[PDB]
Amino acid sequence: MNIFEMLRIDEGLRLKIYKDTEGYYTIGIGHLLTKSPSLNAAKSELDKAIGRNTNGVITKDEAEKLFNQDVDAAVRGILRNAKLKPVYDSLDAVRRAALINMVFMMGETGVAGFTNSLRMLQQKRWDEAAVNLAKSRWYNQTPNRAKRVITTFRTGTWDAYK
Ligand SMILES: [Cl-]
Repeated sequence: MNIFEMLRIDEGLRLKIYKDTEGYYTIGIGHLLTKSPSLNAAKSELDKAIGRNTNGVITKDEAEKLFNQDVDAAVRGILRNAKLKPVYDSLDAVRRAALINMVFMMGETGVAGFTNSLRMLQQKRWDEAAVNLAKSRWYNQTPNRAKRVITTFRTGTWDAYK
């Protein structure tokens, strides 16, 4: 298992524009297009992202291209953030993936707000971190996914995903 597989599992693949859990326009493997309620606006963002007139539909290759970009940007985002980098640096390979997952989903800013959790992860206080991460809107709104990521942080294994 690896980060790509993990997120493919968590986000699924949709080749037509759809609304995510928050009701926002998205496509492919969890690629958010816009927070705007306008479908046209979404269609617009899509064409710009893909480079062609899509009419709201893309191919598997186009979706994976977006995915590659999105994973790369998240890693790079972590590495550039003062609050995140040190945490990431301190962790093992599996747990790093967990951190990437969260950032992909919520943005670096969002993740940087889990100060307490971050500190706990940095101290390798697994169980405490897991409990703290659960006290969040994130967990309450998307419990299944949140549980998998949390288990990953708690155990340092891919069990949640097998
Ligand atoms: Cl979920």
